[PDB]
Amino acid sequence: PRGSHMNPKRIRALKSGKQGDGPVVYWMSRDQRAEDNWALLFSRAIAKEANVPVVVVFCLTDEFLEAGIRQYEFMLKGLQELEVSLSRKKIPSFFLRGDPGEKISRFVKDYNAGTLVTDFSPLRIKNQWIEKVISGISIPFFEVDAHNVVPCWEASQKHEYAAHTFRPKLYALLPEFLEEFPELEPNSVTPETLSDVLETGVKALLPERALLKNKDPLFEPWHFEPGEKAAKKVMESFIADRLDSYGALRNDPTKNMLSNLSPYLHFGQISSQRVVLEVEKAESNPGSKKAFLDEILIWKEISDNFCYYNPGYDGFESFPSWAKESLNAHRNDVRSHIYTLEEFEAGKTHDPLWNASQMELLSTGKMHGYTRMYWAKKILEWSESPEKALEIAICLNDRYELDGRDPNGYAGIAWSIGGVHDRAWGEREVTGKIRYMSYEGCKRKFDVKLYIEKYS
DNA sequence: CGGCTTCGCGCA
DNA sequence: TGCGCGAAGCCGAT
Ligand SMILES: Cc1cc2nc3c(=O)[nH]c(=O)nc-3n(C[C@H](O)[C@H](O)[C@H](O)COP(=O)(O)OP(=O)(O)OC[C@H]3O[C@@H](n4cnc5c(N)ncnc54)[C@H](O)[C@@H]3O)c2cc1C
Repeated sequence: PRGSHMNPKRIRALKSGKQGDGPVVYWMSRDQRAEDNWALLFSRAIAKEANVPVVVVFCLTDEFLEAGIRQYEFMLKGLQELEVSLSRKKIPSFFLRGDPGEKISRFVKDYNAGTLVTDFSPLRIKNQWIEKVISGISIPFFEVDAHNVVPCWEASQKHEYAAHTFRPKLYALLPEFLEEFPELEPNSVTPETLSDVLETGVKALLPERALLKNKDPLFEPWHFEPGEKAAKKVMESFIADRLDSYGALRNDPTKNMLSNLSPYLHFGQISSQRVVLEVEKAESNPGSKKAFLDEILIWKEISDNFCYYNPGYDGFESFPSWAKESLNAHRNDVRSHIYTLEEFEAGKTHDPLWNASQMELLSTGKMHGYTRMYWAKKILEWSESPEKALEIAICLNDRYELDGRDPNGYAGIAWSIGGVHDRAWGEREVTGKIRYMSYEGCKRKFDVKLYIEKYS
């Protein structure tokens, strides 16, 4: 579909048909940004070829009721800033509400759209909406991978067992797909309220807030400022101040040495490809360079690979054969402690470091990367069944994490609980052959006591 | 056969 | 803290 600085492998056809004489419509779902957006850039390319400007649509689904205010305000505030950035380029953004399978298909008919383009997401709920709107339209369906540097259907054609088998595949395609983003061209001709949906939603999830003893909200919303502009400042501060000391302090939660990009990376408010471009050109510690790149290239995009080829990514069936047999044998093992969902949620466990890990999650909305494994592995060790452990982990992850409901989370949880993209270890009770993490192991690697006192 | 993200453990 | 080893199952280059 035309284009010079345009790789056709980033885009794939989902439904062929006659191209309508109306404007092309971009169904923004996962990448909520104007700059460095392949799906938006590709929508403008066909816009110029057909001499019809691009319009952007968005559907607000009730999946927000499953999460909390922290993710709702972080997402709506970025959309208000996005609405004014697209308006400066003469690109109108339309914010629908309801079922995407019935609202997107309808909006195509009333607006008489000429071409429909959407972003890529390996989640189950994304494929269900696509199959419904396909059966209700006749204009094309082009799906562009604007999140990953290398498209998911191009990086690997099967479920990759681990990273050492996926690392060479990704790095070999890097010189072809790691490129610079062309500038978003504004529209030639020009031819639902964000302020009201925010206040309507907030009053809905108000009773479901996470409160303290004195009816005080636990969440602290001054840690991460949402938006595209604020996301860029986070990257520049990470590269200039934290990139050098990443490789040595990436596993220490007492020091804020992480990029803190996951909330912006999940909602699409910042492009991972842009971060790699700025990182690759940066002159920093080579050890820290590869360590950060492997996290945002190999492990970030294997999560999409795991959720794209395994529909049951959040279930016990996606676990490898060795892990399923080990956990099935240890189902009758007596657990040293048994905690329900309410006790895990409120930090009512005998482990102060697990409670501190939960306390950081409740207050800041972003647990440290290293403590997320201990927070997840101890859940399996202190649960009725491996299914109940997976139930609690996903529920507590998708509810309070600013980067929840992401393939990065489902793959990360399956690694800690089901050994996905991992190997077997010493045989233990309850845990089985799954990788084991202990309190004493954490004490020798970082100052645990400093982590506890910070979060009570 | 070699080697696996992030494991624990003994010992400078 | 930093290093080498242990315990475990299996992909994939041959
Ligand atoms: C049990 C568990 C649950 C997780 N839940 C989520 C989640 O809900 N949402 C989420 O985005 N990630 C999740 N992670 C993955 C990882 O912990 C986070 O991406 C990271 O901690 C976010 O902090 P950061 O961006 O500052 O880390 P950084 O060190 O700055 O990481 C840079 C980027 O690399 C990617 N990345 C980092 N660590 C991992 C990892 N272990 N696996 C895959 N990609 C990674 C992310 O895109 C991240 O933004 C989870 C991991 C585990 C083990």
